[PDB]
Amino acid sequence: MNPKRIRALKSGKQGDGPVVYWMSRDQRAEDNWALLFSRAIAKEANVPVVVVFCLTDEFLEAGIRQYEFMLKGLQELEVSLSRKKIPSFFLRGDPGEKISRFVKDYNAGTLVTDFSPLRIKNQWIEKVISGISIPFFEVDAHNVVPCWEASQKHEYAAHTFRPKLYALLPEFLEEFPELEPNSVTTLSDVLETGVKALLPERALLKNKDPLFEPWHFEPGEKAAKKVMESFIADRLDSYGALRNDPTKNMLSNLSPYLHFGQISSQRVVLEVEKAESNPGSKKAFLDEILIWKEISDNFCYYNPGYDGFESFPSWAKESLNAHRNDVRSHIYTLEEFEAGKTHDPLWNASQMELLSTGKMHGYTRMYWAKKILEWSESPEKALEIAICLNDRYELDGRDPNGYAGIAWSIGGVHDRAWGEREVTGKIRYMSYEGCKRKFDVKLYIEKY
Ligand SMILES: Cc1cc2nc3c(=O)[nH]c(=O)nc-3n(C[C@H](O)[C@H](O)[C@H](O)COP(=O)(O)OP(=O)(O)OC[C@H]3O[C@@H](n4cnc5c(N)ncnc54)[C@H](O)[C@@H]3O)c2cc1C
Ligand code: NA
Repeated sequence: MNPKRIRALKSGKQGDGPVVYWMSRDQRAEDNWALLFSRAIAKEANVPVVVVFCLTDEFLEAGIRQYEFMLKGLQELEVSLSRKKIPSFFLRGDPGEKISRFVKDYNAGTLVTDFSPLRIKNQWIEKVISGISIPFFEVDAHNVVPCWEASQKHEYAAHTFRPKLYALLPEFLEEFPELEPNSVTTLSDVLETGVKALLPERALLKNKDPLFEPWHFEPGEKAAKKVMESFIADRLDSYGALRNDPTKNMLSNLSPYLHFGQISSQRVVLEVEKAESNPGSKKAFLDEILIWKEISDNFCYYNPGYDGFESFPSWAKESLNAHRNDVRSHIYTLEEFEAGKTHDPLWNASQMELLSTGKMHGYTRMYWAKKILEWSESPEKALEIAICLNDRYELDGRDPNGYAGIAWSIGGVHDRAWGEREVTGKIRYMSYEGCKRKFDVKLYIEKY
């Protein structure tokens, strides 16, 4: 149990009651670091361990596709904690007052939470810190190597981040010890009154039919593992060659589970490394889930304006500035972008998959975002529209990987300089003709 995963947020007088785990990002009972040290603090100090979840008031900022996915997984989570004699308490409201009152009411001893580099998580931390006197600990339960330990600076490329991370797997890539149960110590209602609030804003087709199709991804910790096992057994070997083909379902399809923390990324890395497949296919998968996933946490942790034009590289910021008011071929508003009413059928098909399935293919996720920069009056508007569409309709949205992906597509973050072109500038360019030579585009639009 490496202590480098644990960092101190506020020092105080150790309390008396149960050690409270404030779960935010890693919604799982197994392979969850944050629970293990919470039990370790509960084992080496002889106190009960409890888990507290906050149903915040920003859920209406998204759709019912994310709300119902998260609550269904929470339903499975709390029955797994009951089997370990670990009670789970769910609060409705802003964590700044909910967490502080819970600690005082239950006389909690030490408060522990998992790590998330998002601005919203930080906002909740400051309010909680000012309202509590018990020790406050935080742990990186989402990354194989701690975000502050992989690097203490913003990495400008995957070229420089890869050797740094790859030098610390032997230190941190280790197996998970079993969850020790406590010695001795409704979700359906909140879901019902919840969806009744997001119902009038549900995405719909013309006549009356909701566009979302919820049978593609079953939520829950148990369902996440089955997706992982199916990916290793059936899609690992062909991943390297079929990574960039949207017409084939050769991806791991684990992003909604990883974003909600229903499955640990370290468990995925452990199973894939022990699995035997094509070496190029394996190295391609490990790069995506280790290098590119954890560099997004670094990007958001060391760039406060990660969702702004200020976080772009200097070469890119100058390049788009020289091409700021170049006469755009098309200019589409947010609603035209949202409903999929552009002149590009390939982009329209990408939005259709986003609207219907809630998870758009990774290769088209790069064409989709970069094309917004083409048909936006300014790069700031383009960054804006991409974030709004991503965080609203993506099951894996509102994630550090999302903002790093948008920054990569629009601002060239973690990329390099390419051929200068109008409007887009020096940013990497993806053309519709270029996609025709890479995969069968006609099949993509036909399906969506
Ligand atoms: C504009 C944009 C928005 C995105 N939105 C999200 C998002 O909200 N949440 C999210 O987790 N990923 C996001 N992605 C990153 C990437 O598209 C997804 O990781 C990947 O498509 C998820 O599908 P997968 O896990 O089934 O495929 P896989 O090829 O299997 O990827 C496996 C894991 O690696 C991660 N990953 C894969 N590609 C990237 C990448 N370019 N950057 C960072 N991580 C990656 C994902 O965590 C993923 O689960 C976004 C990428 C871009 C360019
Ligand atoms: Na906005």
